[PDB]
Amino acid sequence: SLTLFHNPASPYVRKVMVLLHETGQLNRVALQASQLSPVAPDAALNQDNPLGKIPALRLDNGQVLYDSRVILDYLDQQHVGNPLIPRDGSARWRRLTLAALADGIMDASVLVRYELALRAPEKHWEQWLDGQRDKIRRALAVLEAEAIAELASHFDIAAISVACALGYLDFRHPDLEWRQDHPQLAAWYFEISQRPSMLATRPPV
Amino acid sequence: SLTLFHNPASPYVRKVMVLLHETGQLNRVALQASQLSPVAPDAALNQDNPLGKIPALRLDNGQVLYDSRVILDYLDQQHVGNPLIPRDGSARWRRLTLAALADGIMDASVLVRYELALRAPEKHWEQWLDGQRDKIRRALAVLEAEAIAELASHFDIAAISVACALGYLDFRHPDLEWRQDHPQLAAWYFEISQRPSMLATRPPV
Ligand SMILES: N[C@@H](CCC(=O)N[C@@H](CS)C(=O)NCC(=O)O)C(=O)O
Ligand SMILES: N[C@@H](CCC(=O)N[C@@H](CS)C(=O)NCC(=O)O)C(=O)O
Repeated sequence: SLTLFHNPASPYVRKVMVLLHETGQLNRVALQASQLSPVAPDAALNQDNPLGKIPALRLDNGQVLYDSRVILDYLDQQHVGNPLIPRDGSARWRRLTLAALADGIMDASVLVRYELALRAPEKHWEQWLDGQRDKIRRALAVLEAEAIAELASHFDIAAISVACALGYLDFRHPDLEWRQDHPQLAAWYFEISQRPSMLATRPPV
Repeated sequence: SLTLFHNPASPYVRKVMVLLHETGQLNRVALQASQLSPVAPDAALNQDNPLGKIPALRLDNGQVLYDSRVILDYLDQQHVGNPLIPRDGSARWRRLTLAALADGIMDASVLVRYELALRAPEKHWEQWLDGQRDKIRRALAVLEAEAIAELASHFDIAAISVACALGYLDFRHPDLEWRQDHPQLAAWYFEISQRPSMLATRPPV
C-alpha cells in the first residue's frame, strides 16, 4: 500500500485527497500525520522528502514521490477510469497551465501565511506581502475572465487545483473576500464544493 | 513562432533554454527580455502570466503556458527525437521526482536571494533563511547519496533541472560551497557543464 504524508489544512495535500476520492483510490493509502513549517522541521518527513514539504507519497517499494503535481500525475495513471489529466492535445497544456495558476495562488497564499503568522511583526515587509497578494488577485481575475467554461466542463486536474486554492483562501485569508469581484468563479465554487470529494476534504474548523 | 519571457539569470528559464538547445528548437523561439521581482512587477509579463513569474511561453495562437514544468512538458512533446521526459514506466515518476527536487532547490535558493538582496537587513529572519538553506543541503545530500548513477545515464529532464539548480547556487549562493560535501555530484556537474547547451545558457558575469 501507499503512504501519504498528510495534514488536513494543506491545499497541496487536499489536491491529492480529492483526486484519490474521485478515482476511488482512498483504500490504497495510509495517512501519516505531519505538522511542520519552514522553521519547524518534521524529521520523519525529511527522511522521505528532503525539501521538508507535504504531500510526499511513499510507494509499495519504498520509493518516494513529490511534489504534489508529480504525485497527481502518478495517481491519475493508476486507475482505469477517465484520466483527470489530458494525455495529449491542446487540452493537456491548457488544463495543466490552469492547474499551475492554481498552484501559484497556493504558493503566494502560503508565503503570506508564513510571514504573518510566524515572522515577528516588526520584521513584516508590507510591499512583499502586497506583492504576493497581487499575484493572487491577478490570477483570480484571469480565472474569472478566461477560465469559467473550462473549469465547469470537467472536474479534472484544473478544477481540483483551483477548487483547493479557493478553499485555502477562505480558510487562511478570509480578508481577501475573493467572491466580490469574481461572481462566476464563486458560483462554480459553491457547486463543486458539494461534491463528496470536496466535502470529505475540508480544512479543520 | 513562440515567445519566451526570458532572463539570463533565471534557472527556471535556463531549464527551458537548455531543453530547447538539446532538442533543436531554438529557431522557433523569440526571447522577450524581462526584469522583475515580487516587489517590482513587469506589466507586460503580467498580462500573459498573472503570477508575474518567468518563464512564460506564448504560443503561435496567443495562448500562454506556465510554469516551467508545464513549458518543459509541452516542448518535449514538440520534437520527434528521444523524449527527455519518460512517457511511462517507473522511470517517469523517478525522473520527475528528481526534477521536482531540483525545482525545490531553486525555490529555496530564490527565496533566500530575495530576502538577502531586497528586504531591509533589519527585517531579515535568520531562522527562516537557515530553514531554506537546510532544504537545499538536505536535497544535495540526497542527490549525492541516491541519484548520481541516474543523473549520469541520460541528460534528460532530471539532469537538466539538477544542472540548472547547481549553476544557480554557484551564481547567487557561492557561500554554500556545495562541492565540498558532494564530490560525485560536483564531478558530474563539471562534465555536463561542458555540453554546448549548458555553455550557451550560463548566467551573466
Ligand atoms: N511544491 C510543493 C509545495 C508544497 C508545500 O509548500 N506544502 C506546505 C504545506 S501546505 C509545506 O509543506 N510547508 C512546509 C515548508 O515549506 O517547509 C507541492 O506542490 O507539493
Ligand atoms: N514555479 C515557477 C517558478 C518560477 C520563478 O520563480 N521565477 C523567478 C525568476 S528566477 C521569478 O519569476 N520571480 C518573480 C516573482 O517571484 O515575482 C516555475 O517553475 O517556472
